[PDB]
This record gives sequence, structure tokens and C-alpha cells, in this order.
Amino acid sequence: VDTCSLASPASVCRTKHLHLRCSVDFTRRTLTGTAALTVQSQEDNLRSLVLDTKDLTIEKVVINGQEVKYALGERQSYKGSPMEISLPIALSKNQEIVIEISFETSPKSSALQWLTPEQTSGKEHPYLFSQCQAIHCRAILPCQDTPSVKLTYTAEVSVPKELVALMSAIRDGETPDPEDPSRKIYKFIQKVPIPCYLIALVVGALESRQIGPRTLVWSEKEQVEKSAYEFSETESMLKIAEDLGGPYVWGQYDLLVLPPSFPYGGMENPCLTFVTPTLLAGDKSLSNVIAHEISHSWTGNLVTNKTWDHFWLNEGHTVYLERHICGRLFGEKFRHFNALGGWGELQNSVKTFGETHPFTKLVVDLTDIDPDVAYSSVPYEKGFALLFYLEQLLGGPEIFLGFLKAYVEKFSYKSITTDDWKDFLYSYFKDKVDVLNQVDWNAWLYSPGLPPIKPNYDMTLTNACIALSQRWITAKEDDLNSFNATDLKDLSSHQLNEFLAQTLQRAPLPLGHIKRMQEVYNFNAINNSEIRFRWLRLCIQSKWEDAIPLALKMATEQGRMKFTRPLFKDLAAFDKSHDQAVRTYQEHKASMHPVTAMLVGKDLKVD
Ligand SMILES: [Yb+3]
Ligand SMILES: [Zn+2]
Repeated sequence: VDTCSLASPASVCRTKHLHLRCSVDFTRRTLTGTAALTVQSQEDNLRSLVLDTKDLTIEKVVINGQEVKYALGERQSYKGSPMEISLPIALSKNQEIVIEISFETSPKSSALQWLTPEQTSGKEHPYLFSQCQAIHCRAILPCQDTPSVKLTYTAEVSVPKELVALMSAIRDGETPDPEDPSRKIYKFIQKVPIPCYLIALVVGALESRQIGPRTLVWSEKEQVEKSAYEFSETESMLKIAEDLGGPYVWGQYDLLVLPPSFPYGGMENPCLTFVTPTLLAGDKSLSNVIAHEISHSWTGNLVTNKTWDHFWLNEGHTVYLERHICGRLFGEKFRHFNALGGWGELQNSVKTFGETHPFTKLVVDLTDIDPDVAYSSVPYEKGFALLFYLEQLLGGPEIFLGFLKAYVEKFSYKSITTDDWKDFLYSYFKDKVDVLNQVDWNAWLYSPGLPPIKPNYDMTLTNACIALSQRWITAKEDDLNSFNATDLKDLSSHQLNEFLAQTLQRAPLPLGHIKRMQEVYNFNAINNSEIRFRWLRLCIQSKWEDAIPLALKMATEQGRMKFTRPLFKDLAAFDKSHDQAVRTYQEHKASMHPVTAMLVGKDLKVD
């Protein structure tokens, strides 16, 4: 059972389809419309059901052409408010009906960010975007807001006519709105069943450029050219992903580059991956995020976690496929480099939460926990470590890739648990059960902290990073002169990042070391977001006042949580920048993404 949902579960009734008709009102910051849910009863004599909602105003509920009775229960914090609907005729098992709900969202909808013209690139038009994962779809429309239920959908979205709407669906035409000629109606169809967390909507002054046979890039005009180059590897990754996963079933693979306040690196919305503009490094170096989102087209979007306790299924397997894609393009030594980096990120997470913290378990019990608060690298990298350990145990990547493709085929279009996964693993590898039984399943799956065993990693690309980091850590004042720009000459951007990650793990360093590093390496000049993030964290933790404005600016000019939360936390932990960090958060809070605002508040202990 799904302890993040207040809706009727899948064992009671299942939504099969949603037809959404809505209008986007920028003057009121509301979406208004009707959500027609085709619901199939899973039981005899079904006479009511319950849907999830959050800050929704319900006008009416119509079945068979007449209004029916419904009731909103009391709000249950971040879960929202259950909506019980009294059906007018009892349903038999497998009977389907259509329930048409008239609704309006709140301007404070946790699923949405409304941007003024000034917050966009073009400065003339406002912009709206959604982000439903994990449990924010209930803040857009009433639904069984659980990934245990998969549905198809169609939508008609009325927007001002100078703007474009896109969704996680195939575009199915556009027309002037009959009810308001200042407006255009965009239509959409998603014919593959999806969990409702994959429903998404953007409305803005968007333009497109074709970058492959099945891929357009979408952004504001000012970002199209740069985005098209940055993401030019996308077709080549889709082809590799198909090789590993089986056919791509979703038709189009388009990219949307969001405004800077997008809270994640990417979001795998089907047919339309959303990405942060912090990927726009100029050299394609952050394209592992594209590979990740592509991979979700199998792991997550086809095979889906049944509840958010089992989020590692989605993420661990996607990181495992991500790193194969990058390995195929750039070499097996690069795959091992990325893998070992990921372990370092897992070390960081575990150290941050503490080694006995429940959020460091692979499978987590989210009863009474907000999934947004529990969100971290753990499901990604502990999950990835488990799978790379199994790869090693079971005979190598070719063999384990056979299991991954079989797994995807087995559970396509379904929602599953960890036990489902484990059962199939044992079934696939039945000739190697004795090996599988050496795994400490309880510790890997259910214990906090670092995993009980670390995989083997090729070190070839990592060695230079470690060596340089170690030179800086062990340097005394009289050693600082020996550093020079030539130290970096054979390092890729990836290796520079890893050098910084390695060094950050032993921060602070002496202030004079950090000043020297700027003198000889000019890291202040680097706009690669991953590198600049780590460098600024290293500067702030080492108490360099000159970095304060740089860190404040990066924290606020974009909103990717990966970067914004630790930058604010570092700035708050430094006595010299503490009051400014808090003041800056207070000044920016009303114009931040709502989830990011909430989490940065909790981190700073402000409100
Ligand atoms: Yb010395
Ligand atoms: Zn992911």
C-alpha cells in the first residue's frame, strides 16, 4: 500500500484514462478546467472512491450528466486533502465510468512555478512549468496520485495565443480557442499508460530546433542555438539505450530547456524530457544527464516503482544504464571513473545524514515522511552500487545487461516492488543462485550507512585527480609556489571536477592554499556549473570572504537544488555570510520554486 497517497488504492479502483481540458490564467496564476477520469472498479458493489488533492478548489463533480455528492477531508500536511466521491450507481467489478471534475488550482500549487516576464530570457512573456514527481500531481488535478496506477491521457490546453504549450505527450494540433480569440488551444495525446507523476505542462514563448530524427530541442529563443549544440549527442544515446533496453516505445524524444529555477538536473517526462539550463556548459560535458533521462524511458517510465519506498528501482537502474551509455560513447575506463565518482557522492550523503540515518537505507519507509525531504543521492548511488556489485559478482557487464533487458521486458507497463525485482533476479540467474545467496540482502536493502561491500573500480582516470588533491592537502606554505597552471594540462573537465570533489571531501583547507589555487588555476573563470559549484563550496568552507558574493550569486541566479541547497547551507554555516544568506533567502523566497523554497527554508531553519 502507498503511504504517500490518500486515494483509493489500485485494489479498489484504477484510473485508465484522463481527459484534461484546462485554461492557463496568468493574471490569476490558476489552471482552471475539467479532469475527466475513466475509472475501472476492481470490486463488487463499489459505491464511493477517494482521490488525492492539494490546494484545489472543486466546483463540481459530474457523472452521467448530473452532479454528485463529494466531500473534502481535512488537510494532511504535504499529502493534501482526500476527496471522497459518492458514485450515483453501484459498480460491479471491471465496470468503467467517467467522472468529470471541475477544478481550479491555487497560485501556491506545489506542482507549479509561475514566472513573470522579468524572470524569463525574453522579458516580454510570462512562463509556467510543472514538476509532479513525486506527489505533486494532486496539486494540479484530482487523481489517484500513486505510481501504482498507470493511465493514458489526452489534454486540450487554452493559453494566450502568443504562447506555446507542451506536455509529456504527442502534440496533436492547435486551434484558436472558440470561447476567447485572444487564446489558442493546444492538444495532446499520450497513448502509453503512465503513472501520474509523469504528467507535465509548460507554457511560454518557446521555439524549437530539430537535432535528430526524433528530437526537437525547445527553449526560449535566446537558448535554442546553444541547446542544440549542447545536446547534439542525444540521437546517438537513444540508439545505444535501445540496444541495451529494447525498442523506444514513446514516439518522440524531445528536450525542453527550462528557465534557471528548474529544481532538478532533468525530469524524464515522457516524450519531453525537462532539463536545467545549468547543463549549457558549451562543450557537451554534462551530457550524462541526457543519458540519464533517456534511460528513464525504460527504467522508471516503462518499469515503474509501485510506491516511493521503492524509488531506488527507478534511479539505481537508470544510473546503471546511464553509465553504460557513457561507457559505450566514451570508453569503459570512463564508465569506471563515473562509477567511482558516484561512490564518493554516496560517501558524502551518508556523512551528511549520518551512518545510521533511515534516509541512507536503500528501501525507505516513507510513512509520514515528505518524499521531497527524503530525496538525496542515496537511491541513485547505493542503488547503482548494488547493481555494479551484482554485475561483478555474476560475470560482468555483458551478462548483467542481459538481465537488465529481460527485466525491462518482464515488467514493462507495470509497477513493481523491490521483492518483485529480487524474485526476477533470482529467476533469471537461477544457475547462479549460490552466488546470489552470498549477497547480504538485508544489509544492502534495509540497513543504513555505506553498503557492506565496495565494488572493484578501474583507477586509470581517477589516479591523477587523487594525486593532485593529495599534493594540495599535504602542501605546507613553502610548497604553494610549486603549483602552476601546468598541473591541469592533461586533465579533462571531468577530472578537474573530480579533483575538486576529492579536495572538498577534506575541506576546509588553509585559506592561503585556496588563494593560491585561484592564483594558479583561475577556477573563478570556469562557468561549468558542476566545477563552479564545488569550487565555491571549497572556498566558502575554507572561509574565503571574497567568494561570498560569488556563492550568493550562483545560489540565486539558478535554482537547481543540487547546487542551491548546499550553497545556501555553506553560506549559512560561515559566520561572515550567515546573515546575508538568510536575508537573501528571505528576499528571493516569494519568487523561488515552491519546493525549493520550502527545502532551503528547512535547511536554513528559517521561518
Ligand atoms: Yb616544507
Ligand atoms: Zn533519475
